[PDB]
Amino acid sequence: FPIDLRGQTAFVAGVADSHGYGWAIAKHLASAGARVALGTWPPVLGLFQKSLQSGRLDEDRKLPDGSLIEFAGVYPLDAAFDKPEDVPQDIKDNKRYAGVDGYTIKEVAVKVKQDLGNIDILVHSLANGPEVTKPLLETSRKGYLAASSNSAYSFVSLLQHFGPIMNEGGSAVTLSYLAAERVVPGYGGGMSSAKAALESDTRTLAWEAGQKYGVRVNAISAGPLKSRAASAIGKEKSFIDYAIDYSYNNAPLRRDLHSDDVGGAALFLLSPLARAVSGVTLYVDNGLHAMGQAVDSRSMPP
Amino acid sequence: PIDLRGQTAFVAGVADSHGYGWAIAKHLASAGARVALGTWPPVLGLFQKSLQSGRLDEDRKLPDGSLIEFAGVYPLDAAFDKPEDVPQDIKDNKRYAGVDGYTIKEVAVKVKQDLGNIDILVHSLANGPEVTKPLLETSRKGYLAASSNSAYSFVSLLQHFGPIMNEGGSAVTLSYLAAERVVPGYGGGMSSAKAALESDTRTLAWEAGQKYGVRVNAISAGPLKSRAASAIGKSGEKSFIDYAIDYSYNNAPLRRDLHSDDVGGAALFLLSPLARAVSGVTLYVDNGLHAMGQAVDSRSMPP
Amino acid sequence: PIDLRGQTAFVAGVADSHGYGWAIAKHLASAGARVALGTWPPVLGLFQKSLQSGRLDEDRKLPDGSLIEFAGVYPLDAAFDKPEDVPQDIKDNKRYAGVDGYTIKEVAVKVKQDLGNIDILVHSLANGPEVTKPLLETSRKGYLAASSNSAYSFVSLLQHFGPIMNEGGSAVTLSYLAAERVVPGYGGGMSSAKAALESDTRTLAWEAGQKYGVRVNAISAGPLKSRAASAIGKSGEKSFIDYAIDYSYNNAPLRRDLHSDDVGGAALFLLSPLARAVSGVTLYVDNGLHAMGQAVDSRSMPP
Amino acid sequence: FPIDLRGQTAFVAGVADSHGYGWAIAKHLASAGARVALGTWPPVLGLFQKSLQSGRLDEDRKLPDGSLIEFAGVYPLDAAFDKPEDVPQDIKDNKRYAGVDGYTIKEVAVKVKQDLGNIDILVHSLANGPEVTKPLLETSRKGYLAASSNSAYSFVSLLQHFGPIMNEGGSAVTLSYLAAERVVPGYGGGMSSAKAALESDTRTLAWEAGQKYGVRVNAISAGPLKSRAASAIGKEKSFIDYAIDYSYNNAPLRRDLHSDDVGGAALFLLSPLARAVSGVTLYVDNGLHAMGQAVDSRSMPP
Ligand SMILES: NC(=O)c1ccc[n+]([C@@H]2O[C@H](COP(=O)([O-])OP(=O)(O)OC[C@H]3O[C@@H](n4cnc5c(N)ncnc54)[C@H](O)[C@@H]3O)[C@@H](O)[C@H]2O)c1
Ligand SMILES: NC(=O)c1ccc[n+]([C@@H]2O[C@H](COP(=O)([O-])OP(=O)(O)OC[C@H]3O[C@@H](n4cnc5c(N)ncnc54)[C@H](O)[C@@H]3O)[C@@H](O)[C@H]2O)c1
Ligand SMILES: NC(=O)c1ccc[n+]([C@@H]2O[C@H](COP(=O)([O-])OP(=O)(O)OC[C@H]3O[C@@H](n4cnc5c(N)ncnc54)[C@H](O)[C@@H]3O)[C@@H](O)[C@H]2O)c1
Ligand SMILES: NC(=O)c1ccc[n+]([C@@H]2O[C@H](COP(=O)([O-])OP(=O)(O)OC[C@H]3O[C@@H](n4cnc5c(N)ncnc54)[C@H](O)[C@@H]3O)[C@@H](O)[C@H]2O)c1
Ligand SMILES: Oc1cc(Cl)ccc1Oc1ccc(Cl)cc1Cl
Ligand SMILES: Oc1cc(Cl)ccc1Oc1ccc(Cl)cc1Cl
Ligand SMILES: Oc1cc(Cl)ccc1Oc1ccc(Cl)cc1Cl
Ligand SMILES: Oc1cc(Cl)ccc1Oc1ccc(Cl)cc1Cl
Repeated sequence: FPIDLRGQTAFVAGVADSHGYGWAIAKHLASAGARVALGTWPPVLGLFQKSLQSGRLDEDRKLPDGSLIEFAGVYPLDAAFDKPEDVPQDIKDNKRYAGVDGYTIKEVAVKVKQDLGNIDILVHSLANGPEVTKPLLETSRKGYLAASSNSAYSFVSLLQHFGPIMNEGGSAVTLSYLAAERVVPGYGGGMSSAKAALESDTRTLAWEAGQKYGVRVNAISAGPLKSRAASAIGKEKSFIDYAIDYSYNNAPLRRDLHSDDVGGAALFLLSPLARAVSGVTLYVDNGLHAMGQAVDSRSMPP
Repeated sequence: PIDLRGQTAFVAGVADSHGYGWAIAKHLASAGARVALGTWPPVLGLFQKSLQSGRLDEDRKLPDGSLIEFAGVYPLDAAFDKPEDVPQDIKDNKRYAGVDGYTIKEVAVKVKQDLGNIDILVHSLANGPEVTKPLLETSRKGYLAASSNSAYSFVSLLQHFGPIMNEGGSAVTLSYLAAERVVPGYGGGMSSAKAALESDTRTLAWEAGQKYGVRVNAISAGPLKSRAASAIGKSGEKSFIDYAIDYSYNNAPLRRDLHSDDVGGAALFLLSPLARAVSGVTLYVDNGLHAMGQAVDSRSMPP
Repeated sequence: PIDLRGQTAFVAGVADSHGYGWAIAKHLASAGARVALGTWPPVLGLFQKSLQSGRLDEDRKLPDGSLIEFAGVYPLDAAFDKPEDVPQDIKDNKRYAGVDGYTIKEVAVKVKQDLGNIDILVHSLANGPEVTKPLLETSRKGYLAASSNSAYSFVSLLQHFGPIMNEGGSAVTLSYLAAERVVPGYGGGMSSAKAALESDTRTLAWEAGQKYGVRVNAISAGPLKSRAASAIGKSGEKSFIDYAIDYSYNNAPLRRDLHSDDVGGAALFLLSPLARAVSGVTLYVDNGLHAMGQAVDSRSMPP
Repeated sequence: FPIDLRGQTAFVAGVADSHGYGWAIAKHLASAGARVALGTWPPVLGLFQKSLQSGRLDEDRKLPDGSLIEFAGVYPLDAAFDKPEDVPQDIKDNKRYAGVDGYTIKEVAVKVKQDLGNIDILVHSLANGPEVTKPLLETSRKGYLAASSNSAYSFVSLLQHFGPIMNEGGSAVTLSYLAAERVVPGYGGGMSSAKAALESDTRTLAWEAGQKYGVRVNAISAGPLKSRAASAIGKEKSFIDYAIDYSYNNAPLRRDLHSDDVGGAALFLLSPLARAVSGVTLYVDNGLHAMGQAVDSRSMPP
């Protein structure tokens, strides 16, 4: 009864597997009585579906009481496209999309409205920076704009198409990284840039969507977590691995950051306990954000 | 769900049912915490009687239909750390007659004695004698008092409770936006002392996080007509706070009445295992007012 | 005093005498810089004629009674990096007839050719086709355009000028408050793209600071009725910008008319050896509006 | 002519020697045509006076053109006291104060008004944390309150007593440190705390003083500099020495931070070039503020 989402329905954009923050959020949302629908990137939908029906993810679905998480729908969704006229021929051609239709944001909204009705909870757990491993001086207009398009406009588009089907008192969460506010070497490709805009837009949307639909809009700035999208930067030992160590050694709380930690925080920002909370960037990072200085620097002593 | 059974909390700065302290206490209990309270001695008697009568039973009802009961109500003056710090005027002050052992060190001891190690600590108190005065008209004695009562109190409170706090425990305090941007009428260096409070939340989140594995956070709240807010500007007319609430209602993303429960629940989260990777933050619980860079109802502006 | 003799600057985004770009140029020159300009090709002709006629000579007078002369006025489209990026419609666009070599790579080359390594770089341009539209009514094509023209342009500009910039050189860009807090009517994802711009200032201050020992800063400006600001909301009536200026005048610490010189001089500092330990900052040049947490002239509120 | 302060008069609180930021600010202000008066802590006034008349500081006074800096007055000033009734008997007793009167903020304001007239420029370059080397968990009410009183209220009091004698369009600068916003280990004793309040009050004063006198109010957050007050923390190799290294190795600009660097920045914030600038915290720190991560951490590689 302190968090109780029975009755409510949630849509979680960006779940391809059990290793990202999206999975964890969906897991907790569901754990609280909500109906949870996923939006899944089409090229990877096939393998995800397999994973689920094979019983290969039955461990990662175990809710505290042994029950397994049901998903009330798993929708093809490419949040780089707002509507049909936007999808290139080479994508409709592309083998990997071959099989499913109705995967633009406008179309997924429409599918969800009539399959499930109005929703309560909207989760944006997805980014894509083609040139993430390039520093800004080496990132191209096209790679920068793609990172913006995939990782920030995607959120605005989602709100634009889901807010009309969202109940008054609904809530929406997205996910940033500290790079948005402060320099993080290695996080390139205009991703820092895009996250900064994701944060700005979390504020503007909180306003526009607060007034138009009474729907809250918040962000979590989250610490490093070895998701599959995170392992692919530098694709040996790599961006995320060093990120995890740096935070272990320098954060106020010395502990492993678990995907569920963001899961819990998301649950709060999407629950009635947060009815007065909007426009916020909430740090879920063991407190790393609060430091002005490394405590494991070579430039002092151990 | 979130489950605080087995856990004990001390909420400091509870004298009535109208405070953010009350609402927080009411939410820790409804999640199954044991809740002991801290109450400024001058008003302890009138508070004890309010509970004991039954006047607060409306305000005491939890979701399950039962009634919050407290596990001890401690006299507490957060302006004092030790009994040597209490001056003669207060020892022999008529408002403080009957009450004993209310300095921070002593309360922390009796709380250890009577209850054992706590898990949760709330700092929900403030006081600045010259709050009505702008900063250009505020004195060293009163500004320093504002810092003493509203900022340092949180430092001492952590210092003296930290040791009796379980690994993975939480402390949270309460600020107002004025700490980051100017809110007129929020005077007496309360603005100053809330910025200090926020800074200390970060610094202590480090210190207490490294030493005790305790989390430390701050909720920056929006306007609420609590007893203390009513006292600001006091005549008997539409006060500082009335205008704050009106302004927020008219300029916040969410057009809404902020209720003490709204913070109750925001805090509940912060003091719960759901927040175990959250520390050192300033969580705006203000209907989104903080995010605005411009009032919408300005007279420069059309409706 | 501060002395820019021997130094050369390229100020990008100058088509009239009403812009913040103009005022900055006018201040670099009055400190004895050589100032070459960047001008969007569609308006280059009308700009060249304005200077050449003598219509701007009022706007051209420096403190010493003389007249700013420019060391070359380059056609520049910051939406394009290379001549392969320019599409056929623009190649054969009537507004672009006569002008050649205006992509960022090419301008940086001719600037190297004609003048050598520069010391100072100003980014004073923005464009977002759907600026009148709130974000909930903004398109991917237009939001992306806003980022392309107003944010990435600064990245490319540094990328392509960095190499021809002297150790200890400066670049500065221009933002608006909306990047941090909501300013209604500032739409089309201009808000979004200014936040990106500010973030990149920090990231590039690192990157360019480590590689070139170049500084990189951002002035967050207050409202000014420049040509581009007048175009926002355009009917023929009291516009978005008129209300911005009124609001600021009524709610800023300093009750004052913000003039383009106010930024001219703030920037001058940032691009001068006085600022050699300053990099990655967002300097509010806004009569102190940014510091406020509440409008004073709200209709919730009494005069 | 780009900065030209001839005619104007400045008062610089907190100059005891040629090694602090106060000296540098005063040096540049004077360098620009201003009359510059100093407020100097009484216990150290004697030695300072000596230093100046002995010709021992004639190097540090050399302005670019070889001319030497004149000071239009050097006032006893203990900014822990607002007015005569506030000074304890043991301080009036104290040998070190024995010799000079009129050293409270109210009295120095009054002395300056009639010796020099109305002023234009006010500089607050002073702090004192009795327990700076103690972390916050170990700092006492008294030490915390003293750090607040010395380093933050001091500024409010100065504005309170100088603003009445300040010309419209005047300007005022104080000096913070990054500890105010983000955790810096070693900077204890409630100094972080006080600086946070110094920043808050720079904003509130910009408002109160903007409206009441048309006087601007700004802060510089400055990087580490081996002033004499800075050498006394840890009083061997110590807080400031490590601070200087950490910033050398981790800041966007890899260069020595010189007292003049803050001097220049101060000059700007106190000049007509800043007439639209108020309420600001201006970072003069080689860009250290902008980083979210050390680049010399043990937790990666070199
Ligand atoms: N893992 C971390 O350390 C970390 C830290 C901070 C923030 N984040 C953020 O959290 C979010 C999820 O990241 P994660 O680590 O859980 O990654 P993840 O491995 O869950 O996958 C990212 C997801 O986005 C999807 N995606 C990419 N392009 C898409 C498109 N065009 N349309 C629809 N979906 C697309 C993929 O299906 C994938 O599920 C990301 O936005 C990221 O910015 C992650
Ligand atoms: N009410 C609001 O609008 C609002 C907004 C933002 C922040 N806050 C903050 O929340 C906290 C709770 O206050 P509130 O608004 O709920 O009203 P309240 O009436 O509950 O708060 C005042 C309480 O603090 C206690 N107290 C005051 N001075 C004390 C002292 N010297 N020693 C010990 N206890 C003392 C009193 O007993 C009283 O119970 C305050 O710290 C305040 O800064 C309140
Ligand atoms: N005027 C204000 O109130 C205000 C406030 C805050 C920030 N700013 C910023 O300051 C900068 C200068 O603009 P301004 O207000 O001085 O007016 P302006 O009319 O001088 O700015 C527009 C200029 O940028 C150029 N430009 C526009 N799109 C371009 C493109 N795609 N490629 C190359 N050049 C292009 C134009 O030639 C034009 O000269 C802008 O970046 C803006 O974001 C202005
Ligand atoms: N040096 C640094 O690295 C550094 C970094 C950031 C900020 N600062 C700040 O700059 C300011 C000056 O510091 P600095 O390094 O130049 O120190 P400094 O060596 O110049 O001396 C501090 C000054 O404050 C004075 N003082 C102390 N208590 C006083 C009192 N009660 N009344 C009047 N004066 C008093 C002393 O006379 C001394 O001149 C300080 O406020 C400090 O917070 C210094
Ligand atoms: O934003 C992130 C930050 C971190 Cl530390 C780790 C992973 C993140 O997520 C991504 C990073 C790059 C790409 Cl291409 C895609 C994704 Cl989902
Ligand atoms: O901090 C606050 C902010 C607001 Cl808007 C309203 C009340 C607040 O709380 C206080 C303000 C002044 C005093 Cl003397 C005591 C308290 Cl508890
Ligand atoms: O950024 C700005 C902020 C303000 Cl208040 C006023 C003008 C601004 O500048 C622009 C805004 C929109 C477009 Cl299309 C182009 C430009 Cl140059
Ligand atoms: O604030 C400061 C920050 C830094 Cl890095 C260095 C020196 C500073 O200045 C002081 C620090 C402590 C005390 Cl007791 C007095 C002063 Cl003037």
